[PDB]
Amino acid sequence: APVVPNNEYVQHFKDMYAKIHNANNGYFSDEGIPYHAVETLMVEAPDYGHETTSEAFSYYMWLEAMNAKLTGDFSGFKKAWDVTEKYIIPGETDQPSASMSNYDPNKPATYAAEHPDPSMYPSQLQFGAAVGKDPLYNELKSTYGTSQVYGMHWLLDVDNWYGFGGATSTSPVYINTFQRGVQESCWETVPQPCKDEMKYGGRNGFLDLFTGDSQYATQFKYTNAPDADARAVQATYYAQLAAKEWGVDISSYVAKSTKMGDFLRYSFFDKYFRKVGNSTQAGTGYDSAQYLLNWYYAWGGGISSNWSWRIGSSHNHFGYQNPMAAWILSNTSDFKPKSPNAATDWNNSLKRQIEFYQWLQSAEGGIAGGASNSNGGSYQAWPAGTRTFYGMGYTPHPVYEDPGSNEWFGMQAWSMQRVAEYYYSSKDPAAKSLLDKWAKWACANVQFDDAAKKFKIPAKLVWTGQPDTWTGSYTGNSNLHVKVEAYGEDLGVAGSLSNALSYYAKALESSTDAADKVAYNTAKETSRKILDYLWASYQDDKGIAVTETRNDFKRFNQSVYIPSGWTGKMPNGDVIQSGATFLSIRSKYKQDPSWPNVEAALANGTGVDMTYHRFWGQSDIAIAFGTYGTLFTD
Ligand SMILES: [Ca+2]
Repeated sequence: APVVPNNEYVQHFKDMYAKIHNANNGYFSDEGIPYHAVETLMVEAPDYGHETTSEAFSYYMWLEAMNAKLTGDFSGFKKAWDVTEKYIIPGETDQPSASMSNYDPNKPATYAAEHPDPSMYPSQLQFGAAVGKDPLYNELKSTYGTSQVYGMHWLLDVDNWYGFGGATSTSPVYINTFQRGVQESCWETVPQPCKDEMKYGGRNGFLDLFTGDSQYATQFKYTNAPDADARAVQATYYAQLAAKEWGVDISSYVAKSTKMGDFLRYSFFDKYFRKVGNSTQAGTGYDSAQYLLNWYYAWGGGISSNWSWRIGSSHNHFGYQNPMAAWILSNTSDFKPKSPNAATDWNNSLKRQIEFYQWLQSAEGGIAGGASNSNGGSYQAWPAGTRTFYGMGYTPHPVYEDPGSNEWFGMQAWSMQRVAEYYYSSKDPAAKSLLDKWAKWACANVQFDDAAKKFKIPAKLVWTGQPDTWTGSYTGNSNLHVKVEAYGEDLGVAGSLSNALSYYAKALESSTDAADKVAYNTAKETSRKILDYLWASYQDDKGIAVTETRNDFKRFNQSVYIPSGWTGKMPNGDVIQSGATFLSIRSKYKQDPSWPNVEAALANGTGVDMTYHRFWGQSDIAIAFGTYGTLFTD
């Protein structure tokens, strides 16, 4: 039997794990689905706290993988995959096989433009516009004996809060919110069911808010978040390493993750399979492969009749990349996917991803936003002097700008944690300078108060300038800059940051270079101090948390764009029409126990103070404890 480390960091993990699994704390639904957070009143990527995301499912796998590592008990990890497959990977009634089977890989979808403001939607279908070929479909169909897609949809209404599942049900409902481009903030969306049978909304359900066509038929649509599915692979690898040491068989769960990783190759592709670089032209297969983890792939089709479509995404954010997942799927025996080309494709993505991070690394060391094969999301010409990466144009804030998608320091920790774990696992020398420079910038920006045993980390980032066009090696990007504009006690992110610094330090442990030894000490001590202070100062009943201020809750009254003459209804009867607000189409928010507090604060012009326990945040903190406790058995 394996010898499990006995130190305080292992015990901190176990105490956090116990809090997360304590029924008193309410992290989980009746089905065993992790909510976005314990609390209900919050508007972030999901716009209600008891929605959840595919991110939460993969964090749940990761948490359980670490517990299995430390205890030899894999029942929790199996449970996490079981609920994932049951409730967030669309099944037969969600993506009817008859529609999926009528897919045409030579005509994957119909082009529509993205627009710089929600008021420019619905976007007209252009049946004459170029769309390239899907080179994955036939291989996947031959491999798995079906045309259905095995990937997670990104957003779930866990207890049917919107009521799209009917008035007397709390079964989970697949939903979408964001649809209307770069300037549609979380406050400006219209929630819709993924399965639009036109029971709710207007004449055509919600369909003609987003898509312009002469007729509308009932249909489904699911949208993947590639970083969540990649994390599922990352978690399952960690579980399998432990399983081999404990002597436990979880091969069928390994098989689930490699299948998910197989379909995740759709995240490599331009939205309409346009050639990368010469994006006005239809691709003929892999010439439309960007080979990064894009912002989404999506798929849909008919309910009342049999037809289907698929798209990738032309947009790529450094924050979504995962070299650890790509290395797992391409360079380990256990996780080679069943499609003949999958391992090779993933090996190519691994290479491209590591270059992408380097290309985006600022002069200070923070990683800049990303790049797109489609300027304005409508393949507009790039301005002269646009800096590029394999033909894709630099974008300081990929995909969304309210707020800027690279304003939040969280993306730095989340994504660079993966590079660090990858570097530890593979010792790929191409990752070293990247990590050296990033770690120096991150550690230089942690503010410790040693007397209070508290700290702050960067909260909000400001970007200027642009990288040198990628020619094969890092330049230092002396004209690309990041400034930290605000710091905060962002504890979930601090957990991720500690995780990253721990793997980075551990990877450096074998160096005999004097400068590496100094970097080792700095990274390891910074990581440890973060964990010690989290433990000493920020514990409460439900986990580890601190008050935060939301000054934008004034946007509960944010106007929502609805086309003139368009009318509809939410399931609870809320009227959807011009003049509607975020709140007026979500009137159940006023039934929330914390609502009086919110409107009180707004009424006398105060910020709103909240204490949140987000599932990913508590998980990141727990896993950070377990990570330090297992890498440094001191
Ligand atoms: Ca439920």
